[PDB]
Amino acid sequence: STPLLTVRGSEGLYMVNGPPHFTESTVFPRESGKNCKVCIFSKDGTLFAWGNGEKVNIISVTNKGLLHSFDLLKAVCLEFSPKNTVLATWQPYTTGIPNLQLYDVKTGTCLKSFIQKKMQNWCPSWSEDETLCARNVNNEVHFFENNNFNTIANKLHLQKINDFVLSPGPQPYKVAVYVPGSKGAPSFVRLYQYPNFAGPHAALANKSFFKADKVTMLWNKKATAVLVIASTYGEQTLHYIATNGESAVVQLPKNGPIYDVVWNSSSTEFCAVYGFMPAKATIFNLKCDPVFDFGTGPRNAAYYSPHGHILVLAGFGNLRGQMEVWDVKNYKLISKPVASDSTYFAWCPDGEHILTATCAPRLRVNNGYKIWHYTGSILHKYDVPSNAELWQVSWQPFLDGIFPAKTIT
Repeated sequence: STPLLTVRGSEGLYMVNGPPHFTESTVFPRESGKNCKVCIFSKDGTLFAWGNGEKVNIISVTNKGLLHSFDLLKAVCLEFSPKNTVLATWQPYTTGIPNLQLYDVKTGTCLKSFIQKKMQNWCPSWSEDETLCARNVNNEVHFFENNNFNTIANKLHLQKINDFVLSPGPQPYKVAVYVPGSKGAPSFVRLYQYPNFAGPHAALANKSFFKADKVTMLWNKKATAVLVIASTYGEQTLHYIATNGESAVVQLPKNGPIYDVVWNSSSTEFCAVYGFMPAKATIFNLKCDPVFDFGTGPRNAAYYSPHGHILVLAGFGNLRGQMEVWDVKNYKLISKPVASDSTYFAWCPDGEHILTATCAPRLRVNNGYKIWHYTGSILHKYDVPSNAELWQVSWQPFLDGIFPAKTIT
């Protein structure tokens, strides 16, 4: 029942059984994976799509078998809709055929195509239940209901909207929208509940801030709050915006960059990694008060386990790859494993194992991956031969609530 790994590189695409076996998986024939430029699992990990730039294949991971071959589909990017109804595909716009193509997974027919010139945020945003699908079109948000893409159900027009995120979980869905503002005016993030956009008291919340080059909005799993990172790795501010209408600048008690901000899956805590090296890391509660301080370290990244019971404070990029593994139930350091030269980190959905990889193009030497236990043991590793590259390693995803949050003993 352990999550699979997909390994995509010059030696081709293959799958590996998860811990503790790490045997090559018969779910995926290596033969089918040459020159693989893109691959993705569905959110529930039951479907898998891959393309070589000439074609796209869809297989069932669970009910092993090819579902579709799209023999002329030159997809560069792929994403399934959250309940597996749709495979969204993107290729560069040329001339021009609509380049964003949504395929019905059951029938392999084309549900809808759109012009999507920018690769950034190319994919439509489904609600977790797929009852809602939104696109940022001409700086407005267009909403589609029930995968009916022939009629726009609702439009959100608010000056120019540059980005939006839908709240996760069940209905009613909320949306956070980022409005940069007119020249010389402050930016803001506003929260709405779909479809209540009209009237002077429609907005759940508003937080204004001085224009930034880059804004990231992060919902909590309970859809009660958004963290907003307003950024130019230097010069960021962190804003908290709650669906109850409370908003605040988060007070980070050390000058310098904000490297990372992540929610606990509990939705009542978040972690910020901040300040000129050595970076501070702090857990905050919904009052944006410090809950626990990790002091300082060689960190620029934070990763909660899916269950939110373990926190890794890691230093990747230009740092030496130290991963401080914290028990964040007991607030105890478990381990400080070192994943030198890592370009990629991901928790296993089991909340026990960790994938680190070194991939081209971010790094051209020492390509390979390691599977860790969070206690710092190396359970599995693979190094590519000198004449080979690794491009991607990823876990088979699983929906929350399938793997238990195993006690740290």
